[PDB]
Amino acid sequence: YNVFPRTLKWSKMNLTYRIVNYTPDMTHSEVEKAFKKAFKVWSDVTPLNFTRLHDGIADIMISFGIKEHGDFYPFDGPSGLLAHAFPPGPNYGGDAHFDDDETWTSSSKGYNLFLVAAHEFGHSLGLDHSKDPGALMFPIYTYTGKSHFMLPDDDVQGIQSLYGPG
Amino acid sequence: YNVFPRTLKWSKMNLTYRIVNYTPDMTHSEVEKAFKKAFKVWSDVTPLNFTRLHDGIADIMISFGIKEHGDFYPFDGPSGLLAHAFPPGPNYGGDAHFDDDETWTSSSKGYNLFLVAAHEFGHSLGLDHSKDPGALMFPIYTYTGKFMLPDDDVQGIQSLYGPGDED
Ligand SMILES: O=C(NCc1ccncc1)c1ccc(Oc2ccc(C#C[C@]3(O)CN4CCC3CC4)cc2)cc1
Ligand SMILES: O=C(NCc1ccncc1)c1ccc(Oc2ccc(C#C[C@]3(O)CN4CCC3CC4)cc2)cc1
Ligand SMILES: [Ca+2]
Ligand SMILES: [Ca+2]
Ligand SMILES: [Ca+2]
Ligand SMILES: [Ca+2]
Ligand code: NA
Ligand code: NA
Ligand code: NA
Ligand SMILES: [Zn+2]
Ligand SMILES: [Zn+2]
Ligand SMILES: [Zn+2]
Ligand SMILES: [Zn+2]
Repeated sequence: YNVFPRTLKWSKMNLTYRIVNYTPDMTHSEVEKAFKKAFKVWSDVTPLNFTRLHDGIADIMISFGIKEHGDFYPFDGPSGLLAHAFPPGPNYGGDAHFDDDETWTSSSKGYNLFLVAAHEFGHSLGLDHSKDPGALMFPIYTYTGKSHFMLPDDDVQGIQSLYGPG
Repeated sequence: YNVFPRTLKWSKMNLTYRIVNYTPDMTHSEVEKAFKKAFKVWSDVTPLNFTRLHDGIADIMISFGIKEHGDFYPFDGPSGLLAHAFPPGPNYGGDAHFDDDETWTSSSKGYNLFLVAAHEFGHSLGLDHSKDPGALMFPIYTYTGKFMLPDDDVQGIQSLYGPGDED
């Protein structure tokens, strides 16, 4: 017999990403900084390293789209679903899509891209939703307004259960 | 926290299904009986339970269609691909599609819906094709009209969901 094998975790520590396209709502620089800081969330507590590619295939392909955008998990216009990401593996595995019918921001007027991205990359790296209301992996958006981010312990313990500390 | 499981499987044992539309070839009652029996192939050897929903959103949406029918697995007319079903997951995951350019039957003629649906629902539950020519998950159609799930499929499905009541 055969089952559909999943990859619990990436079998390599060095991962690439590519920003395929960009939201209208933020400058290229603000989007780049939001994603780089979202990766640093997980690279700071694990041996994972993340490198940006500008062209060609990367492990984590990042894009903005609306409605039906090429994977038959369509977005739903403003609100509701904000973004989704696929667990580790080849092709669509690791990839992260953000609903460009939301308003993305570097601050608070809209959904903070960094926070949402750091959440989605937890999925890309093999975390499902937490039931802990204080977790980054909790499936509800909250914005504290604090200038500094600290990864909650629940997410630290979940990511390290896969990859260990750095 | 929660990690994703090692195999694509359902994280709940109570699943729902919806017959979204029906083939011209058979009565609604014949179709319902075929799918109900096809689900019993798998519930009989696991702790899984299946409940029919008449509308709205079920875990396993079942539909009949031809050619391009809204995914990356378009059908291809008579024979060839007979049906397909997505592995467990949200949205289209679990769903089962049957090519209505085939002739579906409740007998030995054309393709027996019960048999093909029992195969497809293996996929809906997380089994891929088997290499064993004796298996239900073998990707070549064979009619039988006696039903015992072959051992390869039993071991496959129980590796994911356990045996349920060993009865
Ligand atoms: O799409 C989403 N939800 C709706 C949905 C509807 C249907 N299916 C799936 C999801 C969704 C929601 C939220 C998403 O990302 C996020 C999830 C959690 C947070 C958070 C948080 C904090 O509480 C705020 N501080 C203190 C502790 C943590 C971290 C910093 C931020 C974004 C990402 C996606
Ligand atoms: O579409 C199909 N194959 C062609 C194809 C597949 C994938 N990509 C392209 C084409 C296809 C073929 C068969 C399908 O369902 C079936 C697969 C196997 C069987 C069987 C069988 C038996 O030997 C007969 N008895 C005794 C032992 C077992 C179980 C009961 C029945 C239906 C379902 C789909
Ligand atoms: Ca990928
Ligand atoms: Ca949305
Ligand atoms: Ca066909
Ligand atoms: Ca489904
Ligand atoms: Na937008
Ligand atoms: Na399949
Ligand atoms: Na038909
Ligand atoms: Zn998508
Ligand atoms: Zn999420
Ligand atoms: Zn289909
Ligand atoms: Zn098959």
